[PDB]
Amino acid sequence: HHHHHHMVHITLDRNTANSWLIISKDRRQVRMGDTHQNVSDNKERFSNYPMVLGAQRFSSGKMYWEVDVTQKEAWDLGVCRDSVQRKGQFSLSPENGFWTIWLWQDSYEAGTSPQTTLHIQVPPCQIGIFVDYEAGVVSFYNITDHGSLIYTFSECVFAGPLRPFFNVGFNYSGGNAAPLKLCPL
Ligand SMILES: Cc1nc2[nH]c(C(C)C)cc(=O)n2n1
Ligand SMILES: Cc1nc2[nH]c(C(C)C)cc(=O)n2n1
Repeated sequence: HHHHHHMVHITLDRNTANSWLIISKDRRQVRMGDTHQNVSDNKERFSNYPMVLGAQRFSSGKMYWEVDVTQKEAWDLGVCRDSVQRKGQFSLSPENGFWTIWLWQDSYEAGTSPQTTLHIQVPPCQIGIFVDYEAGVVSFYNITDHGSLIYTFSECVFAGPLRPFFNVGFNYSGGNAAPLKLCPL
């Protein structure tokens, strides 16, 4: 790809975070805490899963950012509608307002309904996310493998403003404590 030059500075929105998440001072890293993080509840917080949104809202143009996933066992990344459900159980799908990929149990999958198997030869340590609002495209790139394409959602029906979307995953195994980190431009 050659999408780096639509690079945007993403920061995480504390107010949307699940109450067990710990967001760094610079709002560029997030990890799972070992307990509730002593915050009040609010209607924006994802209740059931270790999810958080970016602060930025996009309704036009081309946007690109990169996320470090080094030594994690489980995570979800992509974009979602500003109006996605926050409370209770739900699946990650375009019908529910999400355009995501994930790692789970040694397999990478795209969040279609039902999910799509991804074919990645070089396990990624950093993921690039490209959104073309006007074209209705969300694409995922393997920065560890010279920027190779992972997956493209096309004909997307955004139906509203978009926000960067993150899930650090649970840490039942003790092997998934590592943070998600927004990489420098
Ligand atoms: C399922 C569900 N969880 C909540 N939590 C709250 C606040 C206490 C944040 C309002 C609300 O309507 N719901 N609905
Ligand atoms: C949408 C979604 N569904 C789940 N389910 C679980 C476990 C209960 C399997 C963790 C998680 O992060 N998510 N995110």
